[PDB]
Parts: sequence; structure tokens; C-alpha cells
Amino acid sequence: MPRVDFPRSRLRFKEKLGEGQFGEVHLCEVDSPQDLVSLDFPLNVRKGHPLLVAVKILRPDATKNARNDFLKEVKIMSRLKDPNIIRLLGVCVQDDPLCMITDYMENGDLNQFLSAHQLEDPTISYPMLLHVAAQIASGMRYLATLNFVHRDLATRNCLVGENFTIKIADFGMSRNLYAGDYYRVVLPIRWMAWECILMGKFTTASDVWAFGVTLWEVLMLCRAQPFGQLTDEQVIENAGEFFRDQGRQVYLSRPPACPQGLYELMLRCWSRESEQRPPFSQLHRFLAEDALNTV
Ligand SMILES: CCN1CCN(Cc2ccc(C(=O)Nc3ccc(C)c(Oc4ccc5c(c4)CC(=O)N5)c3)cc2C(F)(F)F)CC1
Repeated sequence: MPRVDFPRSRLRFKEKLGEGQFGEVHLCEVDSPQDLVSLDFPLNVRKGHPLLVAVKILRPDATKNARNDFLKEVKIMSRLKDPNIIRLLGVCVQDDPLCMITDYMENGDLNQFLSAHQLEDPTISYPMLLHVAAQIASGMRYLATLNFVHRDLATRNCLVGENFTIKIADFGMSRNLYAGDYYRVVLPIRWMAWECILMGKFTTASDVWAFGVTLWEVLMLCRAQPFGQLTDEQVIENAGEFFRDQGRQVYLSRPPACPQGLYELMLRCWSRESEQRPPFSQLHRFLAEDALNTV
């Protein structure tokens, strides 16, 4: 927990960004940010331009548990300091409503971003795609080594900042745009490891499985839903065939842009045994070095 609250009096309401069970997210502008610039709130001020922030707000009528989940997320957010994780700029916890304030990424989520691009045969290059994926891996390595499990890694939960900087995020909002990505059994089954689906065992190993699917989205430039050839029920049945491991299961196909070695890395992310899936340190090293060095 930060010593001091960010001052609510400085948040100028622009727009409601969304909503979930917890409450809501607003886009705010920081009023006269140059006066707030300190060691405790190091803000990137640009004279003549609004400093925009996202603010996640706990509903006033929230339950004891919801309030506790929210404060747990505050404590977690306060720790995460890494170039590829969304950054906590401040909090408002003295009074209700409880708030978390983050940087605002104007390029939106990675899925929106890549969906608007096409591959360099607005364009994006294969090296840049590897750089995107390397940043996600690096963010996930940081998370894993702080003993955190994400549980919902996907391009929809990555944000694009400036100069192709990617930040892993976790919104907790219900966004109609991605409703088809979740299945009520409410779970992101197409990104989930077989053991998650069949048992509910969530681990860094299942985050690696999700990273694999996320790597596939990126290399597909987010043009198809993973396993779009399978209905939701059939995705569940497919998990059963991974457990079966008699080779009957459906694997995501090699994207056109993906060379064989990168595809086989993805395949290892989908190894039936968790311990054979590569750690994020290895995934990052392979994307930042081996894959980049063999363009
Ligand atoms: C087992 C469950 N895991 C535990 C570890 N958690 C880590 C975590 C938690 C919260 C967020 C998180 O992200 N929280 C958050 C905080 C504040 C706000 C305002 C918020 O959401 C925003 C909504 C819209 C926009 C932004 C933030 C920035 C923007 O440009 N738009 C989310 C991000 C992570 C991450 F990245 F490490 F994985 C993930 C769940």
C-alpha cells in the first residue's frame, strides 16, 4: 500500500470505459499535473496536453469479500513494477469509493491493435511481432517469479503503449466485444490448458499454455478465434483428448508467418505434462534471442 492517496480532487471525469461485477473503470484527466509531480507520484507530464489515467472504482454497496478482493488487488498492483506490466500510479483508499489509478494506453488492447494491421509481406513486421511476444513473455516471467498466476492471458488483456511497448493487464470488466471468448460452465476455455478445464488446476504451467495460444493470436494478427473450427463444447471435448494423449487432439495450426521452430515452441507450451512446458525465462530468451537471430 502506498503511504498517501492520490488526491481525488485532481481527477477530471472524461468517460466511463467499462464495468464489471466489482464496479467500474473511468477515463480521467489529471488536473494541473505539474503541481503533483513528485517522487511519490512520478507522472510523465507533457505541457499543453492532457495527462490521461484509468481509474478502477469499487462499488459503494460492495460486499465484505468484494472489498477484500479489491484491496488484495491494490496490494498486488503496488508491487508490480516492470516495463511490461500495467503500472499503478496511485490509489484512493482512505475513503470510499476505493480506487486504483493506472497509466492510460491510447492504442487500446493488443487484439484491437493487431486486428487493424496487416503483415509486412497499416503494416507490422514479423520481427515486431516477435518483439511484442518477447515483451509478454518478459512480463509473465516477472509475474511468475513473484509467484503470481495470471489465469486469463490473451491479446485482449494486453495493452499497447508507445513505440510498441506491451503491458500485460487484467481488467475484471465484462466487455461485450470478447463475450464469445468466455464460456459459462465463466472461463476463457480456448486459452485454457486441459488440466484447467478438466480439474481447475491453474498454475504458471497453465499460463505457459495460454502464452502459447496468445503467441498464436499475435502471429495470426488476431484474425481468428483460437479453435474457431470447434464449438465451445467441442473445445472442452478436445481438452479430454489432450488428457488422452493418443494423438487424436486438435492443435492450433502453424500460422503462415510462423517458422517451424517457433511453432514447435508453441507445441511444447501445449505439452500434456506441465513440467515439460517451458518456463517463461526460456520462452523470453527464445523470442528475444533465437527467433530474432534467425530472421
Ligand atoms: C490469480 C489471479 N491473478 C492474480 C494476479 N493478477 C495480476 C494483475 C492484477 C490486476 C491487473 C490490472 O490490470 N488491474 C487494474 C488496475 C487498475 C485499472 C484501472 C485496471 O484496468 C484498466 C482498464 C482499462 C484501461 C487500463 C486499465 C489502462 C488503459 O489504457 N485502459 C486494471 C493486472 C495484473 C497483471 F497484469 F499483473 F496481470 C492477475 C490475476
